[PDB]
Amino acid sequence: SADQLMSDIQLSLQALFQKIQPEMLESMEKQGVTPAQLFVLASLKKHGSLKVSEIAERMEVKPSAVTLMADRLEQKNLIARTHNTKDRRVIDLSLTDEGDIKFEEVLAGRKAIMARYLSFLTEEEMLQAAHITAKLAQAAETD
Amino acid sequence: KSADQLMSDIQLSLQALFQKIQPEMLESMEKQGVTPAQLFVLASLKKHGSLKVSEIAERMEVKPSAVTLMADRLEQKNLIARTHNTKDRRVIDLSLTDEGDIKFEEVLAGRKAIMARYLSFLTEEEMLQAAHITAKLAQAA
Repeated sequence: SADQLMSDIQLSLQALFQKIQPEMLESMEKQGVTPAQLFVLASLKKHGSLKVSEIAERMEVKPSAVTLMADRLEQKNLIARTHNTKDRRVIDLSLTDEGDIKFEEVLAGRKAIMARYLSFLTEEEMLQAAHITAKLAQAAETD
Repeated sequence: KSADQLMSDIQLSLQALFQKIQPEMLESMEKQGVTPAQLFVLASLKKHGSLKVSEIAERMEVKPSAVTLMADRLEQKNLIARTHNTKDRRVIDLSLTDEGDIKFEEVLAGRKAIMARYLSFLTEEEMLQAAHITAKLAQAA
């Protein structure tokens, strides 16, 4: 009965979120980074280098919004700006050593929080959860 | 894959899912003309009929002064009514208008459709596994 099943899940997800979101936010605030800054750091760990216009695009915000995130990060010495080799006028971002370390400290913090919940799963359920979340995340990236 | 790597892949899938689902739910609400704080006012009135500002404030764990601003704007939108309390007429009761009731159901339907879509990617078997897993994670901690 799909509708009861959706109500069960919604209630489950809503309780997990209210419980996990504050913990994530509090851990971030202590490491000094916001969700948007974390998003930039993660995009740069994955892609190595990105144009300011590329990050703006993925985040669906104005180039100027990213430039302010970049200012905050550069001031904390977590990223560097360089001129693009194809067009000197366009700005590339990349991680510094210190930014790589900061992205890793934040992520490990997030992992440790999640794993307190996930550790109540049996091995069968862990494997199921790996597969379902990966499949949902794949289908969602394709839009 | 080890147990700690699995928990690592799960985290990264959840993170990618959440960063798509959060903005979509927000967007759906912004389009409806209702903030998350306002929705909670509408939800409480739907569930209980009429409440004083203080009672709503207590349920939301925010200051009465905040709920008073929320009520003023909701009244302006014609989503709630403000009336005199029977016991003390200087105290205000809040209740839904039919427009507010409709708005509230529209917001709930918008959220349910966003989640029916993410889950339509799963088989029924997987749906049932996801329900059991989420239910147990919720009851554990």
